[PDB]
Amino acid sequence: LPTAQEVQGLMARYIELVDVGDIEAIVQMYADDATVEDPFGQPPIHGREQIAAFFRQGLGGGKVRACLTGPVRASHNGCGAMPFRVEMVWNGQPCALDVIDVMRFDEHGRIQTMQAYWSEVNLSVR
Amino acid sequence: MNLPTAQEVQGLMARYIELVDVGDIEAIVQMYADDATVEDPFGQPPIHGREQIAAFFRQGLGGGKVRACLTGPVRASHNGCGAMPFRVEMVWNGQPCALDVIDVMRFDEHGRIQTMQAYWSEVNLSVR
Ligand SMILES: [Cl-]
Ligand SMILES: [Cl-]
Ligand SMILES: [Mg+2]
Ligand SMILES: [Mg+2]
Repeated sequence: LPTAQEVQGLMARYIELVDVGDIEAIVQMYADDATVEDPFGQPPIHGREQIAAFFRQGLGGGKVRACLTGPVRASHNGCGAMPFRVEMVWNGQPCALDVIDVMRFDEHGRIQTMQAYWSEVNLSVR
Repeated sequence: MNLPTAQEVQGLMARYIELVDVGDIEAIVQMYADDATVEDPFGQPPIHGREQIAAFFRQGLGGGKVRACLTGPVRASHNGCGAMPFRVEMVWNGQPCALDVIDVMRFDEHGRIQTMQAYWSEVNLSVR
């Protein structure tokens, strides 16, 4: 499995691909066999058409920005969690959503599982 | 308490952090489920149950001198789970370091921690 140092760099790059709004580059970082539980507690999303309809529904348009708000934590078993924020729109205006994702990386370096922790309690209108 | 709402989580989890910082072990362990598991780190085999979890928090904390604080907001789900970022300041090899951590938890319907995963490694240490 990715080295912890490496799981870090796949996770900071991800915030990169999310932020520039490159949905296509976000959907190659995943596995055939992946789930998106986003937000965690919802069923999970799987299948490459499906997920890709997830990142398109959430980052299509451009107007979503996302940055790490502290360092990626990683393990030695190819996993890792990171804190970040997102600036987007809700109820017509500027909001922000605080987020931690946790990612499990398969033996090919692709997101085998991603889980995304947030809810309202992690929204601030601005 | 029952299965905690998102709001109550956040609250449960900030307190954990304070217990931690002060080093009240009995207290840390009574937040857990009698049969809870801890993986800390994540990637090393669970431990199961209050007796062993207590043995583990003594080993880390019992040295005194560890402090802890959140370094962002608690993130909480609607299914009794939250995740939080924090930093652990200790001493070691006589110098001050610090460790950066995200603890992922779930709770019960009784409001106690069923499970906890602690994401960190040796990549998350930083002996200023
Ligand atoms: Cl942080
Ligand atoms: Cl944060
Ligand atoms: Mg304190
Ligand atoms: Mg029980």
